[PDB]
Amino acid sequence: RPTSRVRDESDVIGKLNDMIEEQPTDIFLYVKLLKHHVSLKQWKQVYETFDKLHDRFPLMANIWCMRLSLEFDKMEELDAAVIEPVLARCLSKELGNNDLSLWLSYITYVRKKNDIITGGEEARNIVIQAFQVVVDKCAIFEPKSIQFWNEYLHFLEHWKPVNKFEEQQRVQYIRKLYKTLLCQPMDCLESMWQRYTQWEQDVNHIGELSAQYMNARSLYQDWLNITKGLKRNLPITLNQATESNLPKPNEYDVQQLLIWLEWIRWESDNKLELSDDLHKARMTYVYMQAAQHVCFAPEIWFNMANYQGEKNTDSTVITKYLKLGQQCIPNSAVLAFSLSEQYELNTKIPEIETTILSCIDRIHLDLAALMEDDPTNESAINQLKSKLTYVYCVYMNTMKRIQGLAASRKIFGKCRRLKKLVTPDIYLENAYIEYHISKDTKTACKVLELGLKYFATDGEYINKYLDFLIYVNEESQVKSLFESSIDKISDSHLLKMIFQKVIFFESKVGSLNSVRTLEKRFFEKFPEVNKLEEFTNKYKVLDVNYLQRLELDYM
Amino acid sequence: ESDVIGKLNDMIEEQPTDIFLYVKLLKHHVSLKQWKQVYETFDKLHDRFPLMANIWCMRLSLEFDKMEELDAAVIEPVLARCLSKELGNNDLSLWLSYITYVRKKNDIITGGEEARNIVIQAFQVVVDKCAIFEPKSIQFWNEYLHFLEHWKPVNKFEEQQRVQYIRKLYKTLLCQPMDCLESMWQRYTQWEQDVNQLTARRHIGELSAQYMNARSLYQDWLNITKGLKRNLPITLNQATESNLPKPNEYDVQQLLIWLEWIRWESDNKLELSDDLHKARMTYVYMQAAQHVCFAPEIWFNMANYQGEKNTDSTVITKYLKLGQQCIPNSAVLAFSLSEQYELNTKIPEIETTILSCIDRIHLDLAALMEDDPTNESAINQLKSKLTYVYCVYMNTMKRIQGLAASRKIFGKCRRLKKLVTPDIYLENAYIEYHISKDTKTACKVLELGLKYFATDGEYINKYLDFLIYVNEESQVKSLFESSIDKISDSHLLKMIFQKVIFFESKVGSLNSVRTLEKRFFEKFPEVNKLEEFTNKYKVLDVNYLQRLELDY
Repeated sequence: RPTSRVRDESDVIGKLNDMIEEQPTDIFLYVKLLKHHVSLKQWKQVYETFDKLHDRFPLMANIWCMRLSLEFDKMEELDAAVIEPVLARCLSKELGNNDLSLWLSYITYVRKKNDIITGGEEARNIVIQAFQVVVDKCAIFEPKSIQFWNEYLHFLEHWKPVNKFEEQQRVQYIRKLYKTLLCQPMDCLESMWQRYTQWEQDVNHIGELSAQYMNARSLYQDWLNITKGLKRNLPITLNQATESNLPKPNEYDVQQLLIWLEWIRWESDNKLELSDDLHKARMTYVYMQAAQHVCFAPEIWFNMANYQGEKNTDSTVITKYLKLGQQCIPNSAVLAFSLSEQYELNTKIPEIETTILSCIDRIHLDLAALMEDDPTNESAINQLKSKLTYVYCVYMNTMKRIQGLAASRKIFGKCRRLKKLVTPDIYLENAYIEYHISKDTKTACKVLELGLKYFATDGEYINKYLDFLIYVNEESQVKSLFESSIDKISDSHLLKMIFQKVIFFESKVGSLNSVRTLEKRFFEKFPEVNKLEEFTNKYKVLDVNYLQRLELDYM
Repeated sequence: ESDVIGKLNDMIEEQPTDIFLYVKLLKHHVSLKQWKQVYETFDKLHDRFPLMANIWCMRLSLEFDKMEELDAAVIEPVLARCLSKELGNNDLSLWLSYITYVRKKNDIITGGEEARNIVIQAFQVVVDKCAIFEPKSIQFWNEYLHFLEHWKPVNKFEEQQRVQYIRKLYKTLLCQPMDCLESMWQRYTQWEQDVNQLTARRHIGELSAQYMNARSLYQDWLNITKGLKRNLPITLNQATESNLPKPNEYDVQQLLIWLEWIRWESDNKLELSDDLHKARMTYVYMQAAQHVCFAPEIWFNMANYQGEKNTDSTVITKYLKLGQQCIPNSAVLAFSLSEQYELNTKIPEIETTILSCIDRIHLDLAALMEDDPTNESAINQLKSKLTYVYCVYMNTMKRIQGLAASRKIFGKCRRLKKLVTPDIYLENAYIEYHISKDTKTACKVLELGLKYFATDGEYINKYLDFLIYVNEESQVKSLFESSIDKISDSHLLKMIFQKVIFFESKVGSLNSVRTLEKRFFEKFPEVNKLEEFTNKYKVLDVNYLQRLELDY
C-alpha cells in the first residue's frame, strides 16, 4: 500500500518515512531516519522520530540509551532541559526501565551535573546515592554486572576523606559495597573476594560472608551453564546500530528464546532464598531483559504478562504487558486473543472487537505485501491465508457468543467478500455454528454450498464438508456431494480417503447392496487398492480398525 | 485319568484345529491296530480340513504300507473322495500317490494293452491338472519320463506312439517355468537327433522360443519365491510338533511371499487362455491355503478370486466356509460370510456364523484367563476382540432385525460385566440415540456402563465425547465433576480437562472457563500455561495458534 504508488522523488526522508509506515516495528528503519536527521542537524525531527519509537517500544532500554548518548555527545552542552525530561520518562514508575547500560548512562549524567570538587558535601554525597539506587534496582540482579561494581568501587576508594566523620563513612560504605556484591552470582566474585580480603586487613568477620560467597560462586556456575550461548548485542549508540544487530519485523532466534525461558525458570526456584519482594524483583528484572532481547517472541510477553498478574490484584496488570507485547508484534494471534480475553474479564466489551480486528488488519497487509514482493512463493502465501482465516474464525466465534448470531453473520458476510484470499475453514466454522442454533440444517447447509463456489476442487474441503453432512446425519446430502465431485476433486490420495468415508457411511445406513456397488466403482478408479485392507476400514467401530490391530496386525 | 486316547480326544476337543494332536491320536490307534478308529480320526480331519492335501497323503501312505494288501475297497473310496470335483485336491505329492496306486493295480506285464495304456492316462492327468502349473515339479516330470523311455515297443504301431508321446512330453514341459529347464533341454536336444537327426534342427527351433521365455520366467518366480517354505509332512511318522501349524499360527513372511507369487500369476505372463490362466491361479491359491491355512487373508482372497469369476452365488461362500473351518475364531471370515449369506438372502445363518465366532472367542478367552492369568495384556487384547465382534454383531442385527434385537444382544453383554470392554456401551449408546435423536434412553446406557468403568479414563473420555457430540451441557459438568478423582492415570485425566475446558468456552461463560482453568493448573502444576492456552483455541480439530505462530 504505501511505497507502491506513494512514489516520492528521491529524498531519503520520504521513502524511509514510507517504509517505516509499512513496517513500524523494523527498528533499524527508524535508526536510518535518525542518522539522517542528525547529520542535517534537524534536531526537532530527531526527537519526533525517537518518540514514535519510544511510544511503540517503551521498554527497549537500549533505544533510550542511543538517545541519552546523542545528547551527551554535544560536549559542554549537556542541556538539563532536554536530558532530564527524557530520563524522567524512561526511568518512571510504570514503563520504568531497568537495564544496566541505561543506568550507567543515568550515572554518567548525575556525575557530570554534581562535581565532586565544587559541590563538596551533597556533591559526592548525591553521586553515592545515585550509585546506590542502581545497586538496589538492578546491579544485584544482573550477573554480568561486574563492570559496574568496579565503577562504583573506584569512586569510593579514589576518595580522600577531608576529616574523620568521613574517614569513617568511606569505609562504612566501601564495606557495605563489598559485602553486598559478594553475596550474588557474578562473573567476578573470585577476584572480588581476593580483593576484599586484603582490603579488610589493611584497615584493621570474613567467616560469616565466606558462606554466601561460596554459595554464590557456584550458583553462578549453574547460571553460566543455563546461559552458555546467551546473546546480548543490542546497540546502545546510534552509530553502532547495524541491520544485523537489530531484529527485523517478527524475527527472533528460537534457540535464544529458549535460553531465556530457561534462565527465568531457574530464577523462579528462588535458589537465593530472597524475601517475597526481593524474589518478585529478581524475576521482574530477568523478564524485562528477555522482553528486550527477543522482543518479537509472543511467548515471552505472554509469560511475563501472566507472571506479573499472578501476583496481587489490579485487574489492569496482565493487560498492561500483553499490550506492550502486542505493540512489538502487531500481528500476533497469541497476543490478540490473550488481550481479547483480558478485556472481557475487566469487562470492556468494545476493546474486544478493537484489538482482534487490528491483528487482522496487520495480517491483511502482511498478506498483501507478500502476494506482491514474491507471488511465486505459494506456500508462504497459503501459510498466511491460513493465519488470516484462522483469526477470522476465532473472531466470528468470539463475536457470536459475545454479541448474538447477527454479529457472526456480519463477519462471515465480509469473509465471503474476500473470496479466494481466505481459506475453506471459515465456511466450515460458520456452518458448524449456523447449525448449533436450533440443531437445524437448513441455513447451516446453504453456507458450505456457497463455499463450494471457490473450493469445489479442494478435496481437503470436500472431505471436511462430508464429515459435516455425515456428522449432522443428512443421508441424501452425502450421495449428492460425493457424486458431484469424484472427477472435480484434484489429487488422488485425498479422493480415495473420501470414498472410504462415504462407503463406510453407506454401510452404517443400510443396503449392503449399495455398498456392493460403491465398492465396485471405488476399485475401478483405484485398481491396485488392497481389497482386504479396504475391507477392514469398512468395519472400524469407533474410529478404530480392530480387524487390523487384532488379526491383520501385519497390515 | 491316564489313558492317552482320552486326554488326546479331550485336548483335541479344546483345540480342534491343532493338527498335530490328531496325528498323535492316530499314531496311537495305529500302533494298537484299531483300524476302525484310525478312519474315524482321519475323517474328522478330512471333515474339517478338506483341502489339506498332505493329510490325504499321510492316509493313502498308511494303506500302501500294508504291502500285498493294496485293498481297492479301502483305497479307491479315499481317492474318489479326495480327488472329486468340488473339494478336489490338486497337489503334486498327492498325485504321486495316486499314480503309485494306479501303477500297482495296472501291471505293465500281464495287462499289456490297456495296461501301460492306462498308466500313461494317469500320468497325463497329473500333467494337465497340476504338473504344468507347479515349477518345483521336476521330480514328477522325471518319473513320467523314465516310464516312457524304459518302454520297448512290441511292434511299430507302438514304436511310433512311444516317440509321439516322448515328444508331446518334452514339448509340454519345456514351455513352463521350472527348476530344471536347462538340463531338460540339453536332454531333449540329443533325444531328437538319435531319433531322426535330419529334423532335430527344424523342430527344436520352434520350441527354442518358449523354452527361453520360460527359462527366464522361472527366474522371476525363483526370486519372488526365494524363501518359500513347503515342508508339511506327508507320512504319519514325519509329523512333528514343529512342521504342523499350531492353531491360528502362520509365518507372516510366508503369507507375504505367497500373496506375491499369486500377484505375479495374475499378471498372466504366460499368456494362457482364460481357462488355462484361471486354473494356474486356482492351483497356486490351493497351494497357499495349505501352507498358511490359518491366515484368514489367503482364504479371504482365494474366496473373492473364485467369486470374481462368473455366476453361482455360492462359490464365494464355499471358500469362506472352508477358511472359517481352519480358523473358527476369525472375525475377518465370519463377517465375510455373514455378508454373503445376506446377499444370497439366507438371513438365519447370518446370526449363526457370527455367533460361533463369538463362542470360539469366548472359549479362547476363558482358556487364557486360566492357563496364565498374569498376562493381563494378552487378556485385554482378547476381551477387546470379544467385544469388538459383539458390537459388530449388535449393529448387524440392528439393521437386519429391528432395535429390539440390539437390545437382546446388549442385554447379554451386560450379563458379562467386566469380561467385555467399554466399547459396547458406547456403541450401544450411539445407536440407542439415532433412533429418534433422543438422549433419554441413549444416555441411561453409559450410566450403567459407569458401574464397571468409572475408573477407565479411556471410557470417560469417550463418554464425554458423546455428551459433547449430542450437546448436553449439564451432563458434561456432572460427569466431569464425579470422576476427576476416580479416574486413574493422569495423561488421561489431563486430556479430559482440556476437553471440558474447550467445551466450556464454546458454550459461553468465559468466567466459568476462568475457573476450570484455575483448578486445572492446580492439579497439574508444571503444565505449560501457553501450550494449553492454544488448545482452547482450536478451530476444526486443529490448533492453528501452534502450526502458524508458535511452530517451535
